[PDB]
Amino acid sequence: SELLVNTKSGKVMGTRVPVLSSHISAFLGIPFAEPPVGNMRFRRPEPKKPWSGVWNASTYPNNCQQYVDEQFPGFSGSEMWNPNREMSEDCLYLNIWVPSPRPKSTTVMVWIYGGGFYSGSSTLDVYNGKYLAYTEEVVLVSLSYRVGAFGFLALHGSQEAPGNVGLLDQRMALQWVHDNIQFFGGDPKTVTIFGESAGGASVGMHILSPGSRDLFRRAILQSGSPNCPWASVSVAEGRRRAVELGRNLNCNLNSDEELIHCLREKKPQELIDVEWNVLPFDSIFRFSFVPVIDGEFFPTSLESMLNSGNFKKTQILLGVNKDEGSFFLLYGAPGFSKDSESKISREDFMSGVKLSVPHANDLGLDAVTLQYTDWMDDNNGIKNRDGLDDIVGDHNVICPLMHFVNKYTKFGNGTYLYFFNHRASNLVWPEWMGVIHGYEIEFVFGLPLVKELNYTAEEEALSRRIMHYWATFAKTGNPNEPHSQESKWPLFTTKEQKFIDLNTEPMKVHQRLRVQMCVFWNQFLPKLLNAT
Amino acid sequence: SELLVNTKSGKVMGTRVPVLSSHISAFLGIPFAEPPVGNMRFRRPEPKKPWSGVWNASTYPNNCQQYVDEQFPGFSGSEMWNPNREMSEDCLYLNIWVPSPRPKSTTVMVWIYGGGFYSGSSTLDVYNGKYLAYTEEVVLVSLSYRVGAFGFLALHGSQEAPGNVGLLDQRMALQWVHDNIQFFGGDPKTVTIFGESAGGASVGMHILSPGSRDLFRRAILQSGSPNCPWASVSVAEGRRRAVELGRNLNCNLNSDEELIHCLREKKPQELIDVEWNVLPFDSIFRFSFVPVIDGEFFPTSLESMLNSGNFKKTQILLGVNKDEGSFFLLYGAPGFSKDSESKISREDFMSGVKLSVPHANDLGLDAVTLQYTDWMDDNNGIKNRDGLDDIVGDHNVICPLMHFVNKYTKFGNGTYLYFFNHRASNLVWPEWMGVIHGYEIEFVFGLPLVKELNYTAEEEALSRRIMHYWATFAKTGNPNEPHSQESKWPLFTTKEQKFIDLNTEPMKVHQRLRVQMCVFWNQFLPKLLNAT
Ligand SMILES: *[C@@H]1O[C@H](CO)[C@@H](O)[C@H](O)[C@H]1NC(C)=O
Ligand SMILES: *[C@@H]1O[C@H](CO)[C@@H](O)[C@H](O)[C@H]1NC(C)=O
Ligand SMILES: *[C@@H]1O[C@H](CO)[C@@H](O)[C@H](O)[C@H]1NC(C)=O
Ligand SMILES: *[C@@H]1O[C@H](CO)[C@@H](O)[C@H](O)[C@H]1NC(C)=O
Ligand SMILES: *[C@H]1O[C@H](CO)[C@@H](O)[C@H](O)[C@H]1NC(C)=O
Ligand SMILES: *[C@H]1O[C@H](CO)[C@@H](O)[C@H](O)[C@H]1NC(C)=O
Ligand SMILES: [Mg+2]
Ligand SMILES: [Mg+2]
Ligand SMILES: [Mg+2]
Ligand SMILES: [Mg+2]
Ligand SMILES: [Mg+2]
Ligand SMILES: [Mg+2]
Ligand SMILES: [Mg+2]
Ligand SMILES: [Mg+2]
Ligand SMILES: [Mg+2]
Ligand SMILES: [Mg+2]
Repeated sequence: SELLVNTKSGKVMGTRVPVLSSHISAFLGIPFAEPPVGNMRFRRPEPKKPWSGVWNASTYPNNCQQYVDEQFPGFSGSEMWNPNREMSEDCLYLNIWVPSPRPKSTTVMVWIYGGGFYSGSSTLDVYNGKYLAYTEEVVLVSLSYRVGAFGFLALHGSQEAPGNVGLLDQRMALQWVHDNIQFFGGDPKTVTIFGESAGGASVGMHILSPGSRDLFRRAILQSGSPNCPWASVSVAEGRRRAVELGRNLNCNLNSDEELIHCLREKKPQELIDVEWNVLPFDSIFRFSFVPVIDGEFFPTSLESMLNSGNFKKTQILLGVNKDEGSFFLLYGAPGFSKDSESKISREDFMSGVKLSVPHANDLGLDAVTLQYTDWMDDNNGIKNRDGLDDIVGDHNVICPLMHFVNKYTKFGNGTYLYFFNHRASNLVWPEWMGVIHGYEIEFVFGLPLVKELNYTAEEEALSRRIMHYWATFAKTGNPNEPHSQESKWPLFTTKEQKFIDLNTEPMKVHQRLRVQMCVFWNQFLPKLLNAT
Repeated sequence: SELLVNTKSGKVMGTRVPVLSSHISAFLGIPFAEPPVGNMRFRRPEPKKPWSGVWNASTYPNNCQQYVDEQFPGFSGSEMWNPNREMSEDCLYLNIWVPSPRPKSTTVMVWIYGGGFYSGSSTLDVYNGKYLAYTEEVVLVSLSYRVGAFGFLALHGSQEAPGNVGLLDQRMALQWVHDNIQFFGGDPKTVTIFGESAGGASVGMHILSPGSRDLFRRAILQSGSPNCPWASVSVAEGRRRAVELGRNLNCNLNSDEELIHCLREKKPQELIDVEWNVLPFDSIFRFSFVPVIDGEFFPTSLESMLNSGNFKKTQILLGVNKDEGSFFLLYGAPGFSKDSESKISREDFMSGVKLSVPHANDLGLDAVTLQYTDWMDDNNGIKNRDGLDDIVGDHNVICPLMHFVNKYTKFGNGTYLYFFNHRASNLVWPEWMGVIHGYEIEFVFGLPLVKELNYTAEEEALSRRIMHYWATFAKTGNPNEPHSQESKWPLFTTKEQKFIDLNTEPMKVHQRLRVQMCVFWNQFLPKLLNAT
């Protein structure tokens, strides 16, 4: 049977799922590691002990314990991101979508969800791999990893909570793919990992880490990068937040042992409730427990690794969305509303700047503010709002990714950059928010192909176009189909620095993606903050 | 006789000079102070001892000893600024242009030439007061003052060279006007001082200094301001440059007395030759001996005086030219030529930035460079050239004047701001230089009315329009003629901050004159340099 597959860990029973007037094989909820529960909370993952019999992989697995956003109850805009399955520490499972008939050895794509390392699921509707798997005849895998303290609490030195375990749960699933994806008709030698936001960062991080480089062929990074200011913390900061978490839960902070002895006895929700209390500053686009530069998973600092070319050299495709900042302003900046144009007064604008660059000293805040203020019209509400969006977006996503793309292209074997700027005709979020962070996902997973979702023809066209770039890229290391006749997406070069739009209009090649502001964020500001 | 006038210092014999198919009285070379020669070099001025007989005031006086620019020999563009008369320490004279028939008591205008306090003359063709005096029926006075070491060498404490003496020679001439201008048919109670570049600064400085406030009614400042970074130095810097000058001339630096004993024995040219050697940094738009914040002429720092409103409160009219920087780049920045478009390479561009802000530390130079670099097209030659022009212009003239105008309007009794941006159709300087620093002068003095000068009708119109604004303003404290029907030049307000163009096209009202860059220069950069 096509739905029965024997893996090195045991037999698995898939399920035939319908997809666009046809069907395909789906092996959902396959375990790749032992349930990281009890004495195992915070510890690195352990490969799943082989099981006897046939594992039922027909339903979706549970979602890792995480903070659930309830800012907008019943609003599909936000709940589309909340866990749609039961929450449980036992959550290290992976889902697979195999074409039917099963291909012999085709291109595989592994999805690493985002969520700022504090949330995320592999089972969200917007991550349904059938449409992509089916349409571009690829074996699509959707892994999972621990978020929050569970996946990133870091007491460096300790082996009971070494940190980056979540990043390890990812490596393991990627490992399991390396060892078993062949049995599903997927070529382990053509695995392309791709993720968004924290997922994008995670991707870049596996490029960086020596311990992951041989676990994939190519990589796609979406609105995220290893060097994103929120993507990680030092060992000192990590420890500080672990002890702070402890202090928040009347934990014995006298030894790395009993601090964890304590954390392991607390119910998951207890940790989640006091999770954000350990952040250093009042802010936005900052998350409590994230990857830590331990010196093992990350040999040296991310900057030094990027400058020395100490990272996997392959081809990479990546880009950002036009309005990467609105989502975060809506949630944490004063003046923003889901029910109005969100015109920001000069006073809120400044509250936002400070909330956006919490680590900057007053001279820095002044630099930022000056850089994003139109002094000819400083009290324009629309301009302040759009400014904050660019600040948050430029500082947290776009510029860090551009620094990465520039640093990487000097050693890589090919770079393809995009700028998604298409606002869905059915978006439920208000207009002011534009092309929000993460809303390119649905286009990558083919959601516009589902007529019920109420998308427009042109939008179906864009999605089909994107899925193909991604697929073709994962398959050849080049978004462009050979001899093809449409406009070619130029390779990003250190000299030309070309990228393309991603919308329903004819493709436009561009250059130096927001080089002006990124020169500020990547070079000037860093120097100002280090000097002063 | 109309050409004979008895003043409190003695009788003076004027001369009838032709002006635009008519004539007017001109009393040239009238002494207002004792020849600051010998033991008097560097000392404050002494009022001219009354003389017996009739003083021959029919020819122009000598020009103060100064550095003469010989960069472009025989080029009218530069020589129009060099002394056109014999040079001599005995140079404290003033010229007057009285309408004929002699008015009873009309508006007087006193011109203070510029030249960065190191050069300048009252006898230049571009400062011929007949055209303005005749056309707008005003008594036009053109004073003179010591420049260079002679007028500004400062050894604070010493009374043998107290500093600011040049600024005093100005006050004295202004005093003589207060005491005698009535005999020439000029109302001493309606004296409007107006100057350009250093002259503009000097004007603002008489507004500031308590010892000058009662010596004029109104004031016009052109492309210059009291707070211009080059317009003055601290007492410490002043002293340092005096001792440095000494050291340059094998002078005994052991006592303020014999340092001067030495300087007074050196021939003028000897001082001029080593004059620029005392500047702190390699630079442009910086001059050796300039006003010093002594604590007497300037009670406290210029900044504190401006913030506390410690200055004469009257109406003021002022503005700048569009390309205030090209003149200086041509002379001191690498890459510039009088014979080419002057496209500046990225390398020269940076040499220029550093030469333009010699006091800035690397972080500052980075700020400046970042602020004026178009990273989408950083190697555009035309863009770098135009950038340097704005940097020099914004930093040395426009922004300091805007800081001044903003600070002043909060206490003043009326402010009128202009932005001269008309390029003369007969300019001899290359196109790239645009509306050069100081080339609005000819329009203020009516040179376009002289058909031989080969100006265009529209240009004659502009000049006649300017002369009238200046005149009308000096006469009423408002550039606008009552009930007049043309477009009114709006008052500059702290809230509206309106100003007008000054070119051959219909008048356009504007706002926030280069507020973006001036926020950088007036607020951000100062803070960056003080913090780091
Ligand atoms: C598990 O598989 C069985 C058939 O083997 C079937 O009931 C169903 O697909 C799965 N059970 C659940 C949770 O529905
Ligand atoms: C990738 O590597 C191959 C093998 O050396 C080389 O021929 C090719 O030029 C590289 N492609 C790019 C654009 O990096
Ligand atoms: C001085 O006045 C006399 C007449 O009194 C006449 O020669 C001329 O205008 C002046 N002298 C000079 C320097 O030409
Ligand atoms: C100037 O001062 C007079 C006298 O107080 C006042 O009435 C007038 O409003 C002032 N004008 C301006 C615009 O400062
Ligand atoms: C199209 O989209 C909506 C929103 O998800 C969905 O509920 C339904 O399939 C369509 N809307 C309707 C009911 O027409
Ligand atoms: C107009 O201007 C020139 C330049 O100053 C001047 O020499 C002359 O009066 C006119 N040019 C000629 C000779 O036509
Ligand atoms: Mg324990
Ligand atoms: Mg214990
Ligand atoms: Mg926006
Ligand atoms: Mg296709
Ligand atoms: Mg295809
Ligand atoms: Mg002596
Ligand atoms: Mg002596
Ligand atoms: Mg220019
Ligand atoms: Mg007139
Ligand atoms: Mg008139």
